[PDB]
Amino acid sequence: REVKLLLLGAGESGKSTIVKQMKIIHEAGYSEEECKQYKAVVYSNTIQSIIAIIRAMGRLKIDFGDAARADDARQLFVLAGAAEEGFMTAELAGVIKRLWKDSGVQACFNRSREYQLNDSAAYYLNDLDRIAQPNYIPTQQDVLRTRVPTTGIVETHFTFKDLHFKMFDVGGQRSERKKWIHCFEGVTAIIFCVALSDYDLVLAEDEEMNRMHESMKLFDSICNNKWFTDTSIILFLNKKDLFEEKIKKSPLTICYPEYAGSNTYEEAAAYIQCQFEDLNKRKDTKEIYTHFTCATDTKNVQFVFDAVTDVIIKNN
Ligand SMILES: Nc1nc2c(ncn2[C@@H]2O[C@H](COP(=O)(O)OP(=O)(O)NP(=O)(O)O)[C@@H](O)[C@H]2O)c(=O)[nH]1
Ligand SMILES: [Mg+2]
Repeated sequence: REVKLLLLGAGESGKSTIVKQMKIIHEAGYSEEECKQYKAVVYSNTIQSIIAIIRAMGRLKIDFGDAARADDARQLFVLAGAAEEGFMTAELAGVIKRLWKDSGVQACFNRSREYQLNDSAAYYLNDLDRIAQPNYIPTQQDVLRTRVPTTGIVETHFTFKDLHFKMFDVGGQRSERKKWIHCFEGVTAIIFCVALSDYDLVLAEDEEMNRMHESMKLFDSICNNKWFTDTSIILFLNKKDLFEEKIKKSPLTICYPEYAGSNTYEEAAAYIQCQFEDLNKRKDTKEIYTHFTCATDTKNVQFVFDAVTDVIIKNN
C-alpha cells in the first residue's frame, strides 16, 4: 500500500510546484500560518523580478519610457531590503508599480528570453495592490507561484485512494544532479517534468545550451536506464499555459530546426511530445505515460494525478 514517487527533470521544470499541489489537493492546502511563512518568499520573488528586468535594461540598452522612473529605480534599492524580511510598505509598492507600468520596463519584460527572469514575475507584479495590502496573507496560488530552486532532497507524504504516497523531490540545476542517485532505490514511478516553454531559452548555468535540449538529454538517460525497467515512467510536459502563449510569437524552429508545423499549440505540443517519446530505445517493451500539465493549476493537476494514480495502481 506504499508508493514511492520520484520527481526528476531539469531546473525550473515545475517539480516542486507539483509537490505543493499534493498538499493542496490531498492535504487540505496550506494553513494561514503556513501561508504566512511564504510571505517573505513572495516579496523576495517580486523584488528580484523587477530588479532583474532593471538589470537587463542596462545590458540590452533600454531606456525608461519616462525619465521620472530613474528616481524610482534609485528608491527601489533603498527600500528593497524590507521585502526580503517580509515587509512591503505602500511606498515600496508604489515604486514597483510605477516601474512595472513604464513602457521601457515593459519593452524589456517582453524580451525576457534574452536574460533570466522568474516565470511568476508578471503574476506578482500585476497583483501588487493585493500583495502589498496590510496584513497580506499569501493565497494557495501565491504559494504555488513562488520560486526557490531545490537543493538537497525533499520528502513529502500523503494518502490518496487508500495508498500511502512518499514523494521525493530533488533539484534539477546542474550542480544538484549528482544527488539524483541517492533517490534511485525502490521507486514505484518517476514523474519526469519538462518545461514546454523552455524551447527558446538557455540554461542559467550555461547560456550556450538550449534548455529543452538539456531536458531531452536527461530524459534519454533516465527513461533508458535499465535500473528503471520496472519503474513506471510518467512524463509531465509542463508549463503548457506559458507554452500556449509563447508558441504564437516565438518559432519552435529555434529548438527544432526541422519543425514544419504552424505556430499553434496542438501541432507544436504534439511535436515536442514526439521528440521526447522518440528517445525511448525500447518502444515495444517500455511505455511512457505522457500528460500535458500546468503545475500551478490545481484542477489540472488534480485530474492528471488522478489519471496517473490509476495507471500506477493497475501496473504496480
Ligand atoms: N505559469 C506556470 N508557472 C509554473 C508552472 N510550473 C511551475 N511554474 C513556476 O515555475 C517556477 C519554478 O517551479 P519549480 O517547481 O520551483 O521548479 P523546479 O523544477 O522545482 N526547480 P529546481 O529543479 O531548481 O528545484 C515557480 O515560480 C512555479 O510557480 C506552470 O505550469 N505554469
Ligand atoms: Mg524544486
